[PDB]
Amino acid sequence: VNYKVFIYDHIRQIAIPTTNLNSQSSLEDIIDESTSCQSVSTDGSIEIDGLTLIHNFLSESEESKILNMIDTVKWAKSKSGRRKQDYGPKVNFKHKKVKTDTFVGMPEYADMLLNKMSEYDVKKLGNYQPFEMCNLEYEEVKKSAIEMHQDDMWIWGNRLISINLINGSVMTLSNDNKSFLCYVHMPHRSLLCMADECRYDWKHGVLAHHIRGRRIALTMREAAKDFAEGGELYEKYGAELIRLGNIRVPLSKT
Repeated sequence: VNYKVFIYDHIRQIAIPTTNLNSQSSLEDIIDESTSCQSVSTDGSIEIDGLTLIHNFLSESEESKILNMIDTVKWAKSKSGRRKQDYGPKVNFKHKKVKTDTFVGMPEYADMLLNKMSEYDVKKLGNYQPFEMCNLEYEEVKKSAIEMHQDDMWIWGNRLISINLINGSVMTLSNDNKSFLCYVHMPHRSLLCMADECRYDWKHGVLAHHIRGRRIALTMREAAKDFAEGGELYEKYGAELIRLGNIRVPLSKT
């Protein structure tokens, strides 16, 4: 609460400070601020490192094909009212232990999604090797939410990709040391990449009140430098994870 609040201007990729917004601010006010911020001046602006939001990343046709494949696959129970579908290794983060027995491969839609990411930006989202692609489902009735946190950096890489599917939401990012809080409004069919400062310096979260109806987030993760070639864990675990990630599970009826 005792922190500066900023709203993200996608057009200029800068965060503009506001006293109108607050910790408990409603989703509607944040969407309203996102439109109002473009008018506001650059004074107090911060630049987020590695935060990229792509509007209209997925066409309605592309979303529909992916959603039919996702809903055809079974949904698994998760903490925080969320539900999860995982296409990645099972890892004990505490003991640094990885099991690849349950990893049969990446989902079929990954090939289409990855190619599109490279077409927009080979530098920003290209050269991506998938390690875990997890689809997470949030329902307002279940008050689904993800608590504020920074994802593991041991096996997961710098770039974190979330695509909002059935509906959009607001990402809450907190830099506790500098006492700065930013709200990023993620619209329907939007890709958010959190990396660099957002991945480590900032923490990522989605609040329960920012969830309206049902939303599915197509989370994608990449190989950590250690698991990749030139790393200690590549031979023991990484090489298999790269091959298994290359494999594509058939999820579409033709």
